[PDB]
Amino acid sequence: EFMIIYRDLISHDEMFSDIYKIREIADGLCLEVEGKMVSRITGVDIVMNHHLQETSFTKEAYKKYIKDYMKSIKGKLEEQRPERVKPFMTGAAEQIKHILANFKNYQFFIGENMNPDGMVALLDYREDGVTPYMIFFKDGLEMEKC
Repeated sequence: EFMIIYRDLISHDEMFSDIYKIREIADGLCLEVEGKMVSRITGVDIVMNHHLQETSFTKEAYKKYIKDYMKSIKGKLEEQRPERVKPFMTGAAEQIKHILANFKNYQFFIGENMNPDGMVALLDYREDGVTPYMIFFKDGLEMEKC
């Protein structure tokens, strides 16, 4: 019955909803959302459905951005879920290293409001080369349900 909407905790933008196959990955740090190409005008269904905007980054610019972004999420956790801080930080350090190491594989998308402090979702494709999937930071999302 219910449908859950995932909103960017910092920018309040709607990021996605549970109408897609969602998997928790990176030991609970991220949510991987699988989508489909929709040519209605080609595009990823997740991006079109939630009005995500594609953006671009130099690696050095992205590196500065996610460290500050993850630290802002750490601040929210210290306030709302203190026990989550340590595993979040350890996982964040590892995931940041992972994203930087595979930096060129991704396309970057932000919420409709395009708040520079908001989350930047990562898009890449499955091995079939046609099935898109997007990565979001679980702790940077708030759930809304109805």
